[PDB]
Amino acid sequence: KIKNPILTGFHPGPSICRVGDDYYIAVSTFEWFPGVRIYHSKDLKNWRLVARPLNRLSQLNMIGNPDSGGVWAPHLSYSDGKFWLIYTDVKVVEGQWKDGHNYLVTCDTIDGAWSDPIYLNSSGFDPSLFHDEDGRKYLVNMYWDHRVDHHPFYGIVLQEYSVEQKKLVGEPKIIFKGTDLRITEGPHLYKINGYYYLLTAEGGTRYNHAATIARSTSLYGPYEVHPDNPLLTSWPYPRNPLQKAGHASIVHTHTDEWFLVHLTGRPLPREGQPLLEHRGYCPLGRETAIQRLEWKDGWPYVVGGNGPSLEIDGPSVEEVSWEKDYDEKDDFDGDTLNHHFQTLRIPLGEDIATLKARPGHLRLYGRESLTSRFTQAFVARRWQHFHFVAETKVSFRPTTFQQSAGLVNYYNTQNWTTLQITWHEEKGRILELMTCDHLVVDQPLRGREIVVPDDIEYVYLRVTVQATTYKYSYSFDGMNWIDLPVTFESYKLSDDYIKSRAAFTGAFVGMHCRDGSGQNNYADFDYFLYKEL
Amino acid sequence: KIKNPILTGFHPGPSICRVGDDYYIAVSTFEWFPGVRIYHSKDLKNWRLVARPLNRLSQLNMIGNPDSGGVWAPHLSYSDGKFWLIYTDVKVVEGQWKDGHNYLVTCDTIDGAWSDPIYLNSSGFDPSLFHDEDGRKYLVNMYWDHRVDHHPFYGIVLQEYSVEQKKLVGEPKIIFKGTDLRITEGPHLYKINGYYYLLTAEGGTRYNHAATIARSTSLYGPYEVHPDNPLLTSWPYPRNPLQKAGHASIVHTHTDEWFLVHLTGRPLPREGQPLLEHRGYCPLGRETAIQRLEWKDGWPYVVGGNGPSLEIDGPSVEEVSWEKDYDEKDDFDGDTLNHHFQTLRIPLGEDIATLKARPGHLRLYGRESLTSRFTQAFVARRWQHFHFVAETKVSFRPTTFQQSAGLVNYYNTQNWTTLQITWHEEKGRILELMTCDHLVVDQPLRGREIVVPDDIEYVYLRVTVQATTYKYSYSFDGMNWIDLPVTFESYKLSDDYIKSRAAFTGAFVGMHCRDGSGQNNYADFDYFLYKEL
Amino acid sequence: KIKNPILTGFHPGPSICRVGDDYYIAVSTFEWFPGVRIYHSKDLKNWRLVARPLNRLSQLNMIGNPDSGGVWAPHLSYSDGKFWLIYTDVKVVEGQWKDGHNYLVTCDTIDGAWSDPIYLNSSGFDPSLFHDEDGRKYLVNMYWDHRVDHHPFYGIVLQEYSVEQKKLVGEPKIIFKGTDLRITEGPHLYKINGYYYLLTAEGGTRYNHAATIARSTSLYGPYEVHPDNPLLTSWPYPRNPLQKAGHASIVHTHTDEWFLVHLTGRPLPREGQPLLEHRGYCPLGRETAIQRLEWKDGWPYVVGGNGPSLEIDGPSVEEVSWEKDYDEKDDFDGDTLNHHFQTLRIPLGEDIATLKARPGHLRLYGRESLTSRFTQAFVARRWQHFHFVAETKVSFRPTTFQQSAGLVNYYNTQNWTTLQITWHEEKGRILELMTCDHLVVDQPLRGREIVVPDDIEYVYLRVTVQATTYKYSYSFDGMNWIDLPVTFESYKLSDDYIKSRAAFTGAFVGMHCRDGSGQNNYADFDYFLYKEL
Ligand SMILES: [Ca+2]
Ligand SMILES: [Ca+2]
Ligand SMILES: [Ca+2]
Repeated sequence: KIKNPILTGFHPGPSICRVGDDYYIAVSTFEWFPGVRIYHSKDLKNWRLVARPLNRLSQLNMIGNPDSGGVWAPHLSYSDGKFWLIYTDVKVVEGQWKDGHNYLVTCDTIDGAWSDPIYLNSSGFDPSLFHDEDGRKYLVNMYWDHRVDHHPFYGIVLQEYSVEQKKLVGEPKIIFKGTDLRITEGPHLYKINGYYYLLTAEGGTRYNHAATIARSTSLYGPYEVHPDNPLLTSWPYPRNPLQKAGHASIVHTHTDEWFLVHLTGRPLPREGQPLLEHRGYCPLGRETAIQRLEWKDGWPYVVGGNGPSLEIDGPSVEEVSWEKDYDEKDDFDGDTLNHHFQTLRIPLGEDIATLKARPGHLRLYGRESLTSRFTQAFVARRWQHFHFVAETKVSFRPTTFQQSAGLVNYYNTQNWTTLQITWHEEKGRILELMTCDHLVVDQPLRGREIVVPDDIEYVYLRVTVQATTYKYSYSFDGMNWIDLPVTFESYKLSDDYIKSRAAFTGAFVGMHCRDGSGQNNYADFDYFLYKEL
Repeated sequence: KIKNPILTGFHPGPSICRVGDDYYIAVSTFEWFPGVRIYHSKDLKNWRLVARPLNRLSQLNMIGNPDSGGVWAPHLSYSDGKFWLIYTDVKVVEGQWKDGHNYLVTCDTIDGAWSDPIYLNSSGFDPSLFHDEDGRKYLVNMYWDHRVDHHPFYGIVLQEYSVEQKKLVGEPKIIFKGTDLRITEGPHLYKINGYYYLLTAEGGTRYNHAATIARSTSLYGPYEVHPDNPLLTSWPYPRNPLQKAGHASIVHTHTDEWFLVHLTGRPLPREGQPLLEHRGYCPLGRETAIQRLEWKDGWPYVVGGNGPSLEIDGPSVEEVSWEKDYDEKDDFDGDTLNHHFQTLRIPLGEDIATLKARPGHLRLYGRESLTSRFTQAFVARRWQHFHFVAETKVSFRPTTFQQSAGLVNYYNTQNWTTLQITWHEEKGRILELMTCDHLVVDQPLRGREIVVPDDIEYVYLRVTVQATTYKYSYSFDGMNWIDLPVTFESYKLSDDYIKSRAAFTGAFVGMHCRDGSGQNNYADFDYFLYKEL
Repeated sequence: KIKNPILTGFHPGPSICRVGDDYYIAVSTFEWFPGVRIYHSKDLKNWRLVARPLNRLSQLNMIGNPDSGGVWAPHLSYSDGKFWLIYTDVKVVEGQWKDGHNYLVTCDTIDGAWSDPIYLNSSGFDPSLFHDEDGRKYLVNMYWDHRVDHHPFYGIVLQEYSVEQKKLVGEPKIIFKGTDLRITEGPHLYKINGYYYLLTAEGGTRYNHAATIARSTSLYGPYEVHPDNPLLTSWPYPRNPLQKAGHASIVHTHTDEWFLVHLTGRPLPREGQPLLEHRGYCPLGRETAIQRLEWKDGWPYVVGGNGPSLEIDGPSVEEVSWEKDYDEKDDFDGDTLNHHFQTLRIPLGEDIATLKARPGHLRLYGRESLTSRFTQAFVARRWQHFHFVAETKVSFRPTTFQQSAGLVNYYNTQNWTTLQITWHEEKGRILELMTCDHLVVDQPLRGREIVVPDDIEYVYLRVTVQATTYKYSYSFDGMNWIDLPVTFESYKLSDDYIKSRAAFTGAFVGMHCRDGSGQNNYADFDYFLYKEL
């Protein structure tokens, strides 16, 4: 019935929410704007994007945010007639500190205009809101320990949230320290039968990842741990195509069934490599998957052992499928950018990105370079398949090497490749390749660049991704294409390749314009094509 | 008569400006807020702070800015009855790119309300506005080349500025590539006798720094180089107490005398070390110095070789000294903080830094860690002498290790030391030392932290700097002091120690409060003392 | 009945050999001289050193050998009335190459003058000699692939050795490529029932280490792999005190029982640390353990699951205990140094190390520094316990800072600590601490070294090791002891801490003398004590 992952490409930190017979997953968006994606389903198999809640600077201001900063795992719940969304803005992602803030916004409907944030606390990420039977509300999050002699993951902190006062009240208490896996995060609370169940993520979001669960009769513990913990992990299953299984959330359907959504990474093919030495590279980042649960002696169990199954049986409901929500060839005739497109850190106004200046075109006025955490004229969508083609057609007339426009495959400010139009003193208007690998830049077509003929209005730019490797090609007519003589490697656009380990996103493909002279020179993109192959 | 440096501690990129018999110097402030510091003098010997122009968000918004980003060398000039101030907001300081923006603001007076900014260009830093004899206006700045096979310093660009239209007009053109020293920056135009003189900086701002001068009868050149170039350098003079002499600007006095202001580094004592292996560590960063000029066959010459003299002869005017503009022991008696105090990146509002919550105290509401480029509750002043004592007295009751308050010696987010009050599970409220060295944190007193007794209202914190080393000490009563058994080295808070090369500021000393839990806990500082020794 | 590890401290690559009811284990010695240790047992429980075969330069010349080069896993067998020992001299241990040569030496008795080496091949380390029932002899070893785009572990090469001709004959052929674990290493061949069994080490000698076994009816393959492979591994057992379980060799007893000897690492205690993030630091290096086997459908199985047991049941033989073979307090009254003492790389003559010069003393004439891979006057023994005291008493009169003598805890040339006597210009003869971490040297008592009175003939030096930490102490009278106030960490002398990953030995403790001036100055050591707890 259901083949995993249900949300492919960059979809980490899934939070699942039942409202009667409708089902929602919110996922993390990190430095990508707007913040948070929410998908809806009737059958837990087919999913459509229904909301992008954090779209006002008053809710989310990420200017200058570090790569993999911003919106970490969000938490979606529904109570007292409305949806409650908890989210982070993480400012510091390397070193002894992890400075970041937790906020609450609400809405009566999933896709309405959500409130402005209520500040909660800053003590650690992965905040979650629990709505207890007695009407009381409680916030759980991880508690961060910066000290040199200590492990940073101090445990799970709980504090009561007063709806009326719009603040946490009483005193914060640590209710759980974790198991020896440590790196205890992603807390979620569930009242099931006579117990409070505390779900956590442990072992860290790489290959040691796990979901741990514990129970207590008191909300403040002590929590006894599942006798066969972890509840879920891929660590002991180095051949399982789904790796890094953890950061889960429990759903109890109206049909009286139990399911567990979680993140996972799907490494590239590794045949010929030591099984255990390095466990793989995931260009699609961390994706969302689902597992069935069954109950024994008051403990849930992942059906089919504690590793993730590639295929599961969905709940006992009618299949409800959805119509495709993007054009394979986006001609840019719409009056609002398709909802699979996102921007870096900030909203781009009409002065930077516009469908109005030239109907049928996305116009990007040139801003800062691909290494800037501030203002980039860059519109991009997720790699969502191992095998795909992406294509654009652009008119751009640069007058200086400081200006560029092109097709970009992008992980972060220091890790990307592009096929771009720029200008050269002797050759004039040119096509080139450019890579950035940990801030180190290469120009592979150095002194060998494609001269673009004066009479050519539109350059056609394409990338063809074939799992491990990909290639850029170009055309001056849309019919006759020419390969550029460089093979690129997808593993360099993956979480696992990044040396900082603040690497929580996934690969994007998009359209970029830079004008480092500040002459407000723009590029006109006639269309954007993305097609699974 | 005049002993260099004239402006001590962090004072780089000096821009001198004459208005009648009044003399102004504008210096760069980088990430420190508010932006730009302007000093006034009557004799060029004695200098007083009179303006801090960039104090509104509309003019300067630096949240998230990299360390040593922001306001690089500024340009101050006077024409048509008003002051003209050109400044940068530099966003990228590492890698192939140096993304940054150039802005103009004006004021009828030096210390009034400066206009909101007019956007100029982004083609490169070190902007300077030239006021030609015909009433036409011209902007010069360096032109940035990002390409792998290229030297970044493409030379000096020039473009006319239209006052009426509030933008640059016509086509920008390179007017000078520089000499073989390269790293051509800090361009300044002067129309003297029959020639346009172009003053630049070359060799980079380290020990190869120079001031280059060229001339032409045509504004657009080509320019011919001084026959005994450079005009000023420290490179050939390893025994000079003033290194890195470059980035100059020229003044013509009302007494028909000529002077050259420039930046300089003052290395710490390095006796018994190889003269040329490593030329030193400057914790006071780049300071401002002044050289006399003489003329020979249409070319200016620095009086006493092209190396910087430690002492010069002032201009033919009566000496005007200024009263001390701060208290050695600042009791926080005003309704405003003393103007030697700055904040990181952003203004701090009363919600973070206030003299109104506890009379005669600076209260700091705890924000993010010392490693955050966003919101730090931190108020600091420059190290301005090699030997000094600094001290503060603070009331603070932390309820968690996520909370701290202390005395901080600080270079950047990743380089600093501190004597701070925090909380410990066993020991309760404690004093500890903490250092950060390229993001790597040490706690020198780990396991032996100072227990602060419950009846102590105030803890006194002191640093005593003695050139190459410094020590922290504490007191519970203000009378009996105890040294902490750790000697710190001042070279670790110096330009030359930082391994990023983007190290353009200097050491500061100040008061910090962090609340990582987000409970809005605060510290009350009764006084802040700074005293030269 | 038998408690693991059976061979404690640095004892890797064990090769077990049965001769009647006599059992022998040979282990690797790498850069430590003489080469190879052979231990004897009657019961497989109690083990005593009986031979150090490679004691002549014709056999083993290792001057300048890199750290963790030289004698890797040896192979010991018995056939046709004599003992056969196969060994390596590995010359290159980092990079694409692993340059090293395999040699064969023989002896009629375990402890006799072994022959001079017969050169065998150079194609890869882990040589092993197999004696087929029909009286033919074949050499197995790993085949090394240096190529950029290739996994370096090509598989197992096999070739017949001609006894008469003193050389290998025929064509070499690959009989096994390995499993997906790769890093296929440590080949041993056995003829059991109708099958040849090929035992290998896979997964590398760190935490993914395994014992792999396969079978064929032909010597040359193909080999079908054990259906529940690995035969032995610690990888899935992160809580097991015995880690890195692998590099096995099989023994069939005279009692018709089956056991497996293997290497193992015991990580230091790491309570509070994430279970899986980093699996530990092993200052005792790789030790020798023993497991029991049983048979099932023509395949051997480790009794107690495929992980290693801490305690096993020994073979049904009468126990034979051995006398302690060293003095807790070695007064140096013997004619030869105790056989638990080794030297680095080369044997030392009476001109360097002598028990004869001063009666009741070991005299070491000072040679080169602790960072020298050539001539060190160094005599050391293994750390063999997590808790121990080691102690010496030394007479030394340095006349220059170039001269030192002391007590050393030593991993390799770039990683060690010492308490040592040297000379200072003002203070004179002093006691100091020195450490070396990846070639980086520190002196934690600089400016506060202990002045040794001129009337003191002997300085007493002690180290007390307590698992994760150790402390040096001293005495002038041998009754009153002063701790030096520095706490050292044992993990810095562990396999796992070393960056090069050529880290194949373990911590030693010993006596050193340097004379960097070449004046042949010496130190007289009165005793050396080593005592568990
Ligand atoms: Ca179109
Ligand atoms: Ca006061
Ligand atoms: Ca003796």
